[PDB]
Amino acid sequence: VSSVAPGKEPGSLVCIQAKDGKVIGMGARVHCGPATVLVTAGHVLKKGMIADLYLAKYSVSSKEGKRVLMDPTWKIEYGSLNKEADVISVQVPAAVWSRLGVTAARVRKPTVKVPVLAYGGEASGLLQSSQGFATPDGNMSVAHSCRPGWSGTPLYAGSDIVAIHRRWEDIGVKNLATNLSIFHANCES
Repeated sequence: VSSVAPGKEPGSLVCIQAKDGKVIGMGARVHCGPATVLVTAGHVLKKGMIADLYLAKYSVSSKEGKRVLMDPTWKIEYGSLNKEADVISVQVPAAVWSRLGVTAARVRKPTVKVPVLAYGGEASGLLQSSQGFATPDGNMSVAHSCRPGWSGTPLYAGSDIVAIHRRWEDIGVKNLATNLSIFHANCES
């Protein structure tokens, strides 16, 4: 488990913070057909129905975190709050991403066994990463050695994304992540 230098995480990665700064989940901007969407975990987004969630990302110029208030009425495209703990996506205005310097990533459907990095942590400027693999036959995982704020964070193959982190398994420090292949094919129509 490595400690990533400030602002050296993928350009598509965002923290999802509470009003006080508590990092409760992560997300990413992704290309979805002709637009982009925030993609995250359903259970992270549910929390913004009763309180103010904030999209945040570390600024290089300013040398500190920046945030923008999320609007619960931004339209959810893929997924559902009501009855699902799967992946969920949101039409975030491009103006929000522009303010946050977030660039959008692509969904790769891995061809061969490939290394993957997942990111999370306690502030936008103090993130950590975790290693593992993505194999075409189903299974994609990172391994933590020896936390719910990682919820919704992607598994990156370079700057492309292949899966989304649900949670960590009950002891063993292995990831259980949603394969983004149903998401992609939905996006691509």
